[PDB]
Amino acid sequence: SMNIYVGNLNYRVREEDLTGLLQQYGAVTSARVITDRETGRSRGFGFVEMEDENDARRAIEELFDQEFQGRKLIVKEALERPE
Ligand SMILES: [Ca+2]
Repeated sequence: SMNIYVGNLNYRVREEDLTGLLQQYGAVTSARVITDRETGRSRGFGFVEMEDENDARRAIEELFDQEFQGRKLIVKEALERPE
């Protein structure tokens, strides 16, 4: 497994958009956009879990520094952490 941090996101980026992006490289088991507790609105970052570490590292290597919906991605291995 690998937990992937995705950040500097267009605030319109949804969980399904993150899954859509990362599932191109391998199986995705979880996708979460972190939101403001009161407004419920995206804070511009989230986490995607992929079942295969090798596919996750591949996704990070390909996606590094690419723009997504008008903003340069932050895409990096995250600390494995429960929700
Ligand atoms: Ca690990």
